[PDB]
Amino acid sequence: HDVHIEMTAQITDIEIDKGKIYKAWTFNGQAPGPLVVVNEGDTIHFTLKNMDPVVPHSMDFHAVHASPSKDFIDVMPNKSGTFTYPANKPGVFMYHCGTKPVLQHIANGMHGVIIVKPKNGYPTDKEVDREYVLIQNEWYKYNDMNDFQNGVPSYVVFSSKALKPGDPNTNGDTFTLKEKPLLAKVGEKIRLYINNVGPNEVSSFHVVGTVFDDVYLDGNPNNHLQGMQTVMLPASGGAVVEFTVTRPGTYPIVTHQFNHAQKGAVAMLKVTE
Amino acid sequence: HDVHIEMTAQITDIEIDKGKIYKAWTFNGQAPGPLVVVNEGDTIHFTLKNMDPVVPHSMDFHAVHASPSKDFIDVMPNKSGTFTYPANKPGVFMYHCGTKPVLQHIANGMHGVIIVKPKNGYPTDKEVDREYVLIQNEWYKYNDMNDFQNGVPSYVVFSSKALKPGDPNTNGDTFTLKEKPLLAKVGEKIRLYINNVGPNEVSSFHVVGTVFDDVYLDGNPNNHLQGMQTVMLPASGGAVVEFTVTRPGTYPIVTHQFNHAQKGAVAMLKVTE
Amino acid sequence: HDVHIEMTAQITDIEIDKGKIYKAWTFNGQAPGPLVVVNEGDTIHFTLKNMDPVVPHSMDFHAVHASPSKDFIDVMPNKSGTFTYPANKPGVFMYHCGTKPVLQHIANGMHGVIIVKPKNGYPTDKEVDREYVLIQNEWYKYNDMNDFQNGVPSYVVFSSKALKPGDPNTNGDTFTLKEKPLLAKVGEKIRLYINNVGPNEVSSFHVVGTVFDDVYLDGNPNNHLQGMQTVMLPASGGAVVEFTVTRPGTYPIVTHQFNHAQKGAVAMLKVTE
Ligand SMILES: [Cu+2]
Ligand SMILES: [Cu+2]
Ligand SMILES: [Cu+2]
Ligand SMILES: [Cu+2]
Ligand SMILES: [Cu+2]
Ligand SMILES: [Cu+2]
Repeated sequence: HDVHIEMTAQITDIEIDKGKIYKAWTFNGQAPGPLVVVNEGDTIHFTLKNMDPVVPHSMDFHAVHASPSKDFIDVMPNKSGTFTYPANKPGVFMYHCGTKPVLQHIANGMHGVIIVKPKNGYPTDKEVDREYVLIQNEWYKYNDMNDFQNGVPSYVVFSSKALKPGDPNTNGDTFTLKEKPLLAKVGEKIRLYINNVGPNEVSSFHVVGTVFDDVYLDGNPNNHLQGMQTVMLPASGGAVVEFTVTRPGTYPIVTHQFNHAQKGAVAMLKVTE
Repeated sequence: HDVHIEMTAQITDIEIDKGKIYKAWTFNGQAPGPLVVVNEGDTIHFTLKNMDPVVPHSMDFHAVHASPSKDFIDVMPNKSGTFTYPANKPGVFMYHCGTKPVLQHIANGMHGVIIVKPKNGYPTDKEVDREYVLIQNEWYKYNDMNDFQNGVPSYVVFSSKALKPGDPNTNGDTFTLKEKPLLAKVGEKIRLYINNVGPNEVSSFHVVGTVFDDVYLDGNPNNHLQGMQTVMLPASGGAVVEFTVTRPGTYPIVTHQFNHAQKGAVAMLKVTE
Repeated sequence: HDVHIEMTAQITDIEIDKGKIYKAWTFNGQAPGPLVVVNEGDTIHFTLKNMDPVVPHSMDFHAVHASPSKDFIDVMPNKSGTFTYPANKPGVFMYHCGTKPVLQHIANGMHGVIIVKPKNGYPTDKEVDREYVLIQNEWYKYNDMNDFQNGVPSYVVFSSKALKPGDPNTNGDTFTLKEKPLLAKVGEKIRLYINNVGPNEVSSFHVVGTVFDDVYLDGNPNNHLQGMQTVMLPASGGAVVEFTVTRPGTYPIVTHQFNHAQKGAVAMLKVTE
């Protein structure tokens, strides 16, 4: 129940659209950052190693109870910081750099998801056959604060982060989850752990060709909805969603705010017999 | 049991604002399209007859479980296509054309609502005196993909679709439901089946002069809220909302995102003794 | 109980950003307006005295059942009007000027919150140690209808309104709740009564360093969520949110739509031993 987690902050080139490279600010060389998974009640001992020689970075986990001005503080270039705090609430939480201006650090790529598994799981656990994590984020004009604050996103994208060995692990880009769809089998109930990290947009989350059997808002098992076509996610908003795929084919996964879908936010689930 | 539905795709001029005609892409000569009502558990046998001589069109019902790559496929100009799928979930679901670019087809007018009536209705059925269906959509600069992707809506609008003969059946425009308000009587509980089809905006749905006694998110009877002033609808989001009108007068119906209201999204409800 | 409330409509200079003065349209010389607090079941006898010499004004309370065309009607310059209506529903409700164009009156500053206390309070009343009221609003280019309808907000801001002597009572501005943080003590469970009055944006409401233990949507005790990281508020949407601060320090309060936080929407909560 004491968990020890280490990440680096670094600058990494990410191909966010075909032929379009963004010099992203990242945790562990991915944007969004690596998945973190803990159990409800765990105490996290988190170390951030700042490998950006130019600017400070920090870590804010939405899962934890912490003092932001003591526990989410900036770690200087080529220094490390270690912070300890509990994850007392089950669900699907955003994490991100909390260095001012926070919009600048998030928009440049410093966001991710931490999942906190509920003590007694979900009441539909037994029904689920397969699970994946999906994250939505936006990309803007490169490190352009005016665009971050006042412009529309250049791209809106999905990525998937591995829950277990063999799961895809991808970055937020307009194509990878079209070219290499997530995989499932006919008749399966799929669970997706989803978070919209923004920075700026809300998400109207919809899987084409199915209906969500069960939805747990922010992944807290108490927040139970049934039979939703589309799940409204605020910026930083999470959910656990579950649905059945009844026939073979490819099922798009979108935000239904179609300007964002048009700008990259469509992932594919390939369902085979 | 088995329901057979035939609709056409065609181009239809729609006066979306006073003296402003939009050459809309439509189902059945209306934008949004005609209301479709079925019962929970029905199998739908849907035929789309494409009467557009230039562009393919298709049909995605949010109500159904289907293989999108087999059952939501394009129907070529001057052809028909028939697809069969179940509607196993109660609620107020969006439908729309699913032809790429989907944003273009939705924005041009190819959207609508299908209601799936719950097996046992709603726990508040006995309390309801009167019902209407309202849909919110946006209009952009005519068939302008840059405007669709990056621009603000030119108009945001409500329409009503007839559940009963002599309910109003209108298109998405800025003026019809102001000039010809919906009708009700003092003391009645009113139910609205509502959906925000977008394409791009979320909706903050509010009836002036009342509070929603009961709300069922996406029209599923299990998703029950009470005493809401305003209902957040994602793009494609639906609800069943119920409220009492206590006094004679005219009650505006709005999205409380007032930029949208100002750009046309105000309908009126005239309540008389 | 019969409650008698009076406010004046007037023009008031407000420093919405450091060194930036907005000639606001206001209730009682504040924007947002003064807090109103009543009990569920109260009959409100409200008088508006319009001291604007040129423009009519009005009052629409989301809390009440009323005829908008009789009870929310315009009051002419230098005149008064008195209107009587019940507040039958518990929660945190927006109020605002209902004079056309409503977008202009809201955007210029004529918005506020009325709290309706539930007849039997909230099931978590016993756990709550301290309470505050926070309101989110936007500001645009001064009285510029094109910007109101089509532009991004220039500032997005929080204000606090007083429940008791010593509670901050502030205007919507970019700085006051940063310079003068809300106060709390380590270990306290804090209740916030919150409303996003818009006019145009939704809000992704989040307290940094904590998780909401309980959330009551629109402040109705029945609309109960648990363990939310972030609360989605439509334009005009309210909530009662409760959270624990476990450690000393300063905790930012944000909308997590970070373009808006960047443009002013960050308040501070300073937690001491
Ligand atoms: Cu950073
Ligand atoms: Cu955050
Ligand atoms: Cu089409
Ligand atoms: Cu759809
Ligand atoms: Cu006014
Ligand atoms: Cu209002």
